[PDB]
Amino acid sequence: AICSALPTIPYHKLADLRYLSRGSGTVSSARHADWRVQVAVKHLLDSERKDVLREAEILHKARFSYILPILGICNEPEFLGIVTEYMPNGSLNELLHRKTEYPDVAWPLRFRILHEIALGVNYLHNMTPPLLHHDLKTQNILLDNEFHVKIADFGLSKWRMGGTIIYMPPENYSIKHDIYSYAVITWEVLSRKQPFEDVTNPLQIMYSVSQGHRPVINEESLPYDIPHRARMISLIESGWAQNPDERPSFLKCLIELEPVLRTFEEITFLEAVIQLK
Amino acid sequence: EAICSALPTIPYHKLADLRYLSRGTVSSARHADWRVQVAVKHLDSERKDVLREAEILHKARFSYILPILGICNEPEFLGIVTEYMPNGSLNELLHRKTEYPDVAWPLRFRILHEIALGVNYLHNMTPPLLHHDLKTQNILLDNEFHVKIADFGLSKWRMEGGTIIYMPPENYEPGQKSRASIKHDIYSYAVITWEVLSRKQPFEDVTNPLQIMYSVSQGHRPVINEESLPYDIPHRARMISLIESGWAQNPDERPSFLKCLIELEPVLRTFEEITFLEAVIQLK
Ligand SMILES: CC(C)(C)S(=O)(=O)c1cc2c(Nc3ccc4scnc4c3)ncnc2cc1OCCO
Ligand SMILES: CC(C)(C)S(=O)(=O)c1cc2c(Nc3ccc4scnc4c3)ncnc2cc1OCCO
Repeated sequence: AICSALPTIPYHKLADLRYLSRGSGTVSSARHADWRVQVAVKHLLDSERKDVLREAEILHKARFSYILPILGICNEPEFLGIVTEYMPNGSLNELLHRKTEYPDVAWPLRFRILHEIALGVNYLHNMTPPLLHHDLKTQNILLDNEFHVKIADFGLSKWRMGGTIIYMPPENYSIKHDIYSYAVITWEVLSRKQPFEDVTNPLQIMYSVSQGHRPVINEESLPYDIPHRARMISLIESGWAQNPDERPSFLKCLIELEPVLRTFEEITFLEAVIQLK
Repeated sequence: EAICSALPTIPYHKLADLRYLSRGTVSSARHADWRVQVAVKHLDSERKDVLREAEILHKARFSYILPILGICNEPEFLGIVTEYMPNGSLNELLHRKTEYPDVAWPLRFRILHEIALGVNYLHNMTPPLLHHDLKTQNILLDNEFHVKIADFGLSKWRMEGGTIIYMPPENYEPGQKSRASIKHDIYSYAVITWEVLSRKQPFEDVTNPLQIMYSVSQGHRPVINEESLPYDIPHRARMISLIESGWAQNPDERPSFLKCLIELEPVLRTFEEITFLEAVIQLK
């Protein structure tokens, strides 16, 4: 009964428009001339038009604390795009793998990111009807100014009625896809390693995965000093199980993570972030 | 053509660990399915009012506006579910000097910038939304002390009470013109700015509130001197100019939030990013 409409932003209101990246399309940064804030813009064909509008509708409907906030839609004959909040700290991929820029990523912050990814996905799954992301990667887990999570890219997302394959369950070559992706992300967050490092061809990964092989769990990838190592390994191994029926719900995953997050005092999250600056 | 998002209905029984915060009445809880902490603000005429506020919060969604999560609409219970703000209000930050001996200038300037960003957004909506009850009490602070504007009970679409220190003199005897005024929020903002930079209670030496009303209507304002506003305040002259134009007796002489923002942007650029992080750790 209470309906909020997504604003239409005239393209001419986006000042200092600059290229960022390219992929479910091109990302550019800008400032809104009237709102005085920094924004991000994700931008001829008719079928491609419906796709951008579909994504915008999904982001607008799926608004929550751990979902990338949509500010409006650019819907002009000359230009079509999605306006969102600008995320100054990039993606989780950049945080994990830029080891020169980030020598230390403290455990409290790693656990908080993992908790917020699960909170964000759980919300999507609890919607009516449930929304299934179906394209979770470290690349589309964005980080705001204080390194809080914002889930982006709802291009492959589906209402319950390409690129990299390392986050894709073997049966995809389902309400149990996002958990598989999450298990791989957890492994990657705790190891700062690229899954299947020794693999030349992505087909060799697809073959290994279909045979039940997974990123390695040993002392080298996951050192014995990782807080709650046993519990995290259990979560990872259940999450990426060959049998989808054996993978947990996000609820179960969240009930598992809540006692872990309670072991960290609030100031340790602040200290982890200042260490990155 | 319009993309319309519906506000969720939350069954009251999905709110676990419901605990009293303040007195409508504010309670804290956790959503049983979403696994997050929330806040709950809870007759037929009083029903229409809660729904009106919820509609406004849902439509006015922005980075510096309190995010609404859903509505409780049951025969047995009616309330607004929002994100939980762990660091309270700006009032508590400014006046709890034992709990907060220092509040660094970078953080004070960021709060002022975010309040102006939040109000500017409301004023730029179609039709414009005018808050008309801005107080330090309803500028809420999140986990990293970012601003969230709350209380849209007196808010109006441009087409039982408390404090009056943020109210312009022309609004004392209300009507059509008063409810219409597009220069009310800037007056409130000028008083908030003065209060943020001084950490003083506006009209501290005045005992009775009706006497404040008498002074304000004569053109008297909270004092601007070396005691209230020390000479060491960054960008003191510029801030005093903003304050004095914002609370001008003539509403026509008060600036827009755009003008205000354009003045604040060069000020905020003088603070390095780490100083905001340091200001927050100092508060913990
Ligand atoms: C992901 C990055 C870090 C490589 S980026 O430079 O592209 C970047 C992207 C941002 C972004 N992307 C975006 C925009 C609109 C939509 S609609 C659905 N998903 C998206 C995703 N949004 C916000 N801020 C971004 C910041 C980025 O990098 C700047 C810091 O490096
Ligand atoms: C304002 C306080 C700090 C005195 S509080 O204890 O009441 C408090 C309020 C919070 C809050 N309020 C709220 C809830 C729903 C609506 S709908 C329109 N306006 C509101 C305002 N919202 C979120 N978190 C709150 C936290 C509070 O206390 C934190 C500890 O001081």
